[PDB]
Amino acid sequence: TPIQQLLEHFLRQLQRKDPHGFFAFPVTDAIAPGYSMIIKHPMDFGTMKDKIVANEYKSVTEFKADFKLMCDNAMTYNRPDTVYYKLAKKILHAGFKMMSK
Repeated sequence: TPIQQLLEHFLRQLQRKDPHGFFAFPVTDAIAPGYSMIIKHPMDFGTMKDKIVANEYKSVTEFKADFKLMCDNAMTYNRPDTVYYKLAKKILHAGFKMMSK
């Protein structure tokens, strides 16, 4: 509870870097064939917002680990020439820069 307000601010800033909403909600296999076979631990902004409010993050370090999970997942499933991989890599770097001390 001393980080909940901080985490809410971090997640609104990071979601503003994905205006199309590519990482807004869980990926399904009907729209991304094989996802569930390739990605073992799915993550997305909706899920992270849920976990904030549910107090499931005990540190900023655990929140940053879920953001890196979401971007790493995207960089594995999508090829480097795709819009998805390019956005994931971009916001990964930008968002860790913002979260750092």
